[PDB]
Formats: sequence, C-alpha cells, structure tokens
Amino acid sequence: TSRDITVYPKDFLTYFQRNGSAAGFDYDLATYTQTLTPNKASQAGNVTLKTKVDMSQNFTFTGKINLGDKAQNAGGADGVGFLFHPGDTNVVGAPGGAAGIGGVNGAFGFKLDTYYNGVGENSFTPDPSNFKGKPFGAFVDGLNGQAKTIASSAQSISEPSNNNFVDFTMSYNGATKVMSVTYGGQTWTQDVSSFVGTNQAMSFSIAASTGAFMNLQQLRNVNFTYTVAQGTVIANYVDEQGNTIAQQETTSGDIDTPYVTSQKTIPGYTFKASNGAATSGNYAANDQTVNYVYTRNQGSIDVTYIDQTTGQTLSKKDLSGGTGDSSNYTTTDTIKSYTDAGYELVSDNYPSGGTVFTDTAQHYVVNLKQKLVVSSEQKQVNETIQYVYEDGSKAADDYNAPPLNFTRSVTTNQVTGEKTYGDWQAQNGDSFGEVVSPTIKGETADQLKIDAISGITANSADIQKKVVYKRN
Ligand SMILES: OC[C@H]1O[C@H](O[C@H]2[C@@H](O)[C@H](O)[C@@H](CO)O[C@@H]2O)[C@@H](O)[C@@H](O)[C@@H]1O
Ligand SMILES: [Ca+2]
Repeated sequence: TSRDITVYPKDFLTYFQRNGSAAGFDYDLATYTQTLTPNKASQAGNVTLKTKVDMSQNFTFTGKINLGDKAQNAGGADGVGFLFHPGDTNVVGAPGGAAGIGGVNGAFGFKLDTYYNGVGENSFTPDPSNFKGKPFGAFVDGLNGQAKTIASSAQSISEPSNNNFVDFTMSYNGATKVMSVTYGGQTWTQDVSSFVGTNQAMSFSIAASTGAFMNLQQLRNVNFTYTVAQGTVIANYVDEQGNTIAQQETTSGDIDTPYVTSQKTIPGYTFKASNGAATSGNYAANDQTVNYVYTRNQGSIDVTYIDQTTGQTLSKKDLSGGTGDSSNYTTTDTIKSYTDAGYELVSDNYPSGGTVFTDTAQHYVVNLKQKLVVSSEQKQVNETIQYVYEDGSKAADDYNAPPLNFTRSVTTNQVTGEKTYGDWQAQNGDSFGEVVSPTIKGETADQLKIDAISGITANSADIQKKVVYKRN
C-alpha cells in the first residue's frame, strides 16, 4: 500500500498529539524527549496518534521510557500504559490503577505498573496479588471497560531509579496478531486476535499518570513504523422518524482521499435532506456518517359531489395519505345525506371496493339530480237536473249528465318544493248537452228543456238545476 510509513523522532509531534499534562511540555528536539507527567502529584498526560493503525498489518514501536526516580515504597507512581482501542483517536483511558487502558470499550494494551493497586474500582480489577509492592509489566484486557491485568503475562521490571531511560520495544504481526514487547531485557508475547477481532483499525494512545505518589514519566527516541488504517464513511437511508428504509452503505478508503455517497431513489419515499456529514468530501481517520432523510410519499384522491340540475358542486372531499395505504372512504354516507334531502343518484365513478393512495392523484365524481315526483291531478265537473212537483216530491228520476273529467300532471321537486302543474286536459270534452224535461200527463214543467252549456273548463262549478211541475 501507500500507507506504509515510518514516524521518525524528528517528526514525532506531526503524528502524535500531546494531551493533558503532556501539553505543558515542549518536545526537546535536542534529546528527543517528551515529558508525559512531571514529578508533581495527581497528574495525567498522554500522546494520541493522529491516525489509526492497520491491525491486519505489521508495526514496530521503538523507544526509551523513563518510569521516574522513586519506587512505590519511596512514594513513586503510577506507570506508562500503551492503549489500542477501536473508537475515537482522541479517546484515552482512565489514570491511576486503570493504567490508561481501563474505562475505554474494546481496549487492550501493555502497561508498566510502578504502583500496586490492591483495591477494585469500576475502571480496573485489583493488581496481581503475586506483585504486592513490586513493579511489573503485563498485558491488559480492557474490552468490557474494566482494565483486567493478564496475570499470565505479569513479570517484574526494574524499579524506576535516577530518572533513567530503559529501552522499550513493541512489535506486532498482522496475520499472527501477536504483540512482542521488550522493556530492559524482560520479554512478553501475546496473541491479541481475541481483542483485535473484526476491527482492523485501532487508535493508539501512550499515557502516564501520578496520584498520591508521583514520578517523572517521559518518552525518548520514538520510532513507530506502521501501516496507517484507512477512514470510513457510513451512509444511512432513513425516514423522517429514524426507521431505516434502505440498506446502509459502509465504504473505506485512504485518508485525504475523496469519498462519494449516493442519493438513493427509494420507492414510496422522496429525499428531503442529508443530515450529518457532506454527501461527498475526503476520507478521515475518525469515521464520518451522512444520513439521507426521506419523506413518505403522500397521494391525493378527491371525490366531487355535483347537482346536475343546478350544475353546481354540493360537496368536495379531499383525501391524502401515504402511497400504499387505504383512504377508507365510501360515497354511500354523503350520497344518503343528499338522498334524504330528496336528491336522486345518477352516477358514482368512485370504486365500491374503496381506494388506495397512489403517486398519481385520483379524481372521482358523484352526480346527483333534484328528484321529480310526477303526480296526477283530477277534477270532475258534473250537471244534475232534479224533476220535482210543487211539494218538492220527486216527479221523475234525477238526471246526472255524463260528467266532464279533466286531468293535469303535477311534478313536485323533492328538494325545493316547486310544483310544475301541466295543462288541464279535458278527457270527455267541454259540452253539457241540452236535456228535454220528461212529459208527465196532467202536469206542465216550468222548464220543458235545459239548454246545452258549452265552455266547461276544469274549475267551472257543478251545474245544479230544478224543473218544477204544476198540475194540469
Ligand atoms: O488524588 C487524586 C488522584 O486519584 C487517583 O489515585 C489513587 C490511585 O489510583 C493511585 O494509584 C494512588 C497513588 O498514585 O493514589 C490514589 O490512591 C488517580 O485518579 C489520580 O490520577 C488522581 O489525581
Ligand atoms: Ca497499578
């Protein structure tokens, strides 16, 4: 790769960032020395690596470490921790009995512990009992956040004395996944594959701390040859309420190397914004996340209710919902409403099996007409001639003349009330005939005939007449 580099003492600070105590002390380019903690109490200072490390590839770390001038008995603490973890390049471990390895998740390393911590805190498990008051060099399991010393790797080291620099070496094999540490003639080896696991990129921190006891702790002549791990970009395709709606898109590539992310076209959904990182840019050591946020596509359906008679809209219902969901609408209720007020349904193009919201808008029409009930009107004009004597007794049988019937058509508007009365039509005619009055022997009728009466109209009043017979 192009990522095989070699950090010289000359360019230490170019790849390493002094943090905590260490920030108050210049890198003396004469001696090639970085103070981590001074001889003061309660200190905490480290160097973090600017990049991460390819744990599929081989690295070698060469330097000298001063652990200080005092042993634990003389008031000397706490040691130098070497931390490897998968998260942030700027995350470092807890001081004290945590050695700069505890209190980080997925953490592992090698410590130089110049103080015996017998007491258990959340950040760290007691130090190996077989090293009470004695200084030791060991591997640490920091994965569950709690730094646990691997008692199998715990050997003794020379007590810090006269601020002397002892030669340190940490080597790693990519495929073996095997760490080889060498501090002044003592040698360690561990297979870290149970720690490195899937993560082939781990951030590198070299920490130092003091407490109630203290010690000047410093690094000199640093030579790190490693393969710099490549940066990641994550792209997440999510709805407005965070739910993932398309498979995310992890992508790795060298640092300061362009990255490009894709606006996905997602059925049912429309791109709103990209929160988080840019959609494009350059790859970096800590990993950047761009989230594409989608709005759930909403469909239209209108159902216009028209009065054909007036050619005027009674009601328009607007429906809106997500593309795929049911409107749960039926015309029947709104139809009924109008049919109660005396409308008649002519047409309904709205599906009886209900609708569903679609990306294309839907338009439906229900046509009603003002109902018209065709009544029949009837009227009869009748003529009666009574034939009586002068005592009012019946002389002859009443003449009921063939009645003149009349028929109209009424049309009642079941909405407005308006009645549309037709043309008064004579079924039998307009003429009431002349009626020659019966001849009674030995009498004379006052009217010997009733004269024919024409122009009878539908509202003409019934003709009533009386023929009186006088004796002789
Ligand atoms: O006094 C504050 C101090 O607390 C911590 O140290 C304790 C322990 O973890 C140390 O090993 C010993 C000797 O150094 O002293 C304490 O008992 C650490 O949190 C330290 O950095 C802090 O300043
Ligand atoms: Ca300790």
